[PDB]
Amino acid sequence: SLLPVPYTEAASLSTGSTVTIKGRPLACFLNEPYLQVDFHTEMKEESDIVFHFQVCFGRRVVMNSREYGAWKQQVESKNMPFQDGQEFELSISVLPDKYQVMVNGQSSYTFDHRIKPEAVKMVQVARDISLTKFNVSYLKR
Repeated sequence: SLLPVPYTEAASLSTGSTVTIKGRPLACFLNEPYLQVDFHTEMKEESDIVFHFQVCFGRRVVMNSREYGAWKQQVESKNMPFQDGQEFELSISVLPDKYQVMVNGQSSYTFDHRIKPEAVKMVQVARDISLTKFNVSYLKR
């Protein structure tokens, strides 16, 4: 739709920051579209990933970090608040100890910090969605 996917934006995060995403899957859930949001330590896409969030719509969610080139311990969830064929609003809040992921206003996933959020320099949104809104909040010290 409005914003090109894969979408890449330089970013800084600390406690109280929020990344908000509005979009829509490009396929019905039977065809298993994916959505990926990655918080990178550098602008280059091969850089380390502080927080990797990957949805297989209708099936499962996986979260992980990539540290010095190597994926760490995968966290898997079968929580699936996304709705087949619907636009979604996704919010990722930086809390003191974890990321909190809200889907359409409802807390749906969390992920404890493995690397300080201050290491993030870039956010990338990719895979099988159209993206109409992307915002990183920058209001707090």
